[PDB]
Amino acid sequence: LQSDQLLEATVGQFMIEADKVAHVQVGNNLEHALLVLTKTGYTAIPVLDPSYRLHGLIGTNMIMNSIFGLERIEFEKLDQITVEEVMLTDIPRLHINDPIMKGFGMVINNGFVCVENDEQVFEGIFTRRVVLKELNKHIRS
Amino acid sequence: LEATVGQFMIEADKVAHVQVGNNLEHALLVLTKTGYTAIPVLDPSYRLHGLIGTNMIMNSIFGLERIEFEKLDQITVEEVMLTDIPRLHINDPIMKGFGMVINNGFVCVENDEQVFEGIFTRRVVLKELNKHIRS
Ligand SMILES: Nc1ncnc2c1ncn2[C@@H]1O[C@@H]2COP(=O)(O)O[C@H]3[C@@H](O)[C@H](n4cnc5c(N)ncnc54)O[C@@H]3COP(=O)(O)O[C@H]2[C@H]1O
Ligand SMILES: Nc1ncnc2c1ncn2[C@@H]1O[C@@H]2COP(=O)(O)O[C@H]3[C@@H](O)[C@H](n4cnc5c(N)ncnc54)O[C@@H]3COP(=O)(O)O[C@H]2[C@H]1O
Ligand SMILES: [Ca+2]
Ligand SMILES: [Cl-]
Repeated sequence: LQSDQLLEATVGQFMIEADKVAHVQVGNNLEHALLVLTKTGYTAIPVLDPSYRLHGLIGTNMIMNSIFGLERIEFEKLDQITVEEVMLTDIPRLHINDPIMKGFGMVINNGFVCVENDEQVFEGIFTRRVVLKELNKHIRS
Repeated sequence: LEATVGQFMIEADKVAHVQVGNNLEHALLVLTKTGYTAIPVLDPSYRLHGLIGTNMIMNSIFGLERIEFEKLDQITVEEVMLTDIPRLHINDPIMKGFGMVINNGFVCVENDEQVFEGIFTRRVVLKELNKHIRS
């Protein structure tokens, strides 16, 4: 894309596709979510329902806050609590056809924003890195 | 583009941090309570030694058979922290910091004496970029 086209593009053209996005499900326990976060190295990831609709975000700091006990880390709670009981549900959302400038504005306060289609099926994520890489390339010109 | 990193950075007195010698249980508590996913590690002379984050700490105790949470207070931050990190000076042009936050959520700023001065964050960059293109 040329500079005069970039600001005319859509969020979907620059999102990380869902098949490359690490995620978990509302009904998984915190142990599984902590495993996925730790093994993928991401600090927060999408939470989907069984029909692939976005319901929230789950991150390592959220999980640790739920098991940090008075005197010890209550690791047994990882198997006893589900991610939907701990996940953040007030998250921003983008549509695949949203103008890219909307996404540029939404990553000011968010490291990534989830993207969905007309039927609320999860389509991928719109990340700061992709924005910064692209804007750098074009500013430099 | 005529601006400097020091003009837009988050000043050090606003920055959450831990110190060399603190253990990982303390660092993990600070990360969890402040909500930040990675923060600087300083020494008593306020010099920057590295960055510590929640993912690093988890990976240091996540075993094949169990998560060894009970070892957190036996490991120091310097045994786990990331040390191969970019650095900026307060007088660096903003476009230099812009390039460094492509691969880093934040980049530490220090003076010519190696004293920590603040952090240059993606949010500050994105705020300014949004202003320039929206004009
Ligand atoms: N494996 C890796 N290789 C190279 N660089 C890496 C990396 N993991 C993290 N980074 C760098 O660290 C930044 C922050 O990652 P974090 O996990 O806190 O925060 C991430 C994470 O919460 C989420 N994310 C990114 N890619 C993801 C994926 N494939 N699946 C699930 N979540 C993802 O979006 C946030 C922003 O990601 P963004 O790429 O803008 O920014 C990333 C990236 O620049
Ligand atoms: N209390 C809060 N209030 C409002 N928004 C919040 C927030 N905590 C996090 N965020 C939002 O989440 C983004 C990523 O935070 P994270 O902790 O993964 O990654 C952060 C954290 O690693 C570090 N950081 C930012 N501010 C810090 C501070 N005052 N002290 C220590 N580290 C800081 O710099 C990274 C990039 O931060 P940036 O501000 O660009 O981007 C932040 C910010 O937009
Ligand atoms: Ca909201
Ligand atoms: Cl970030």
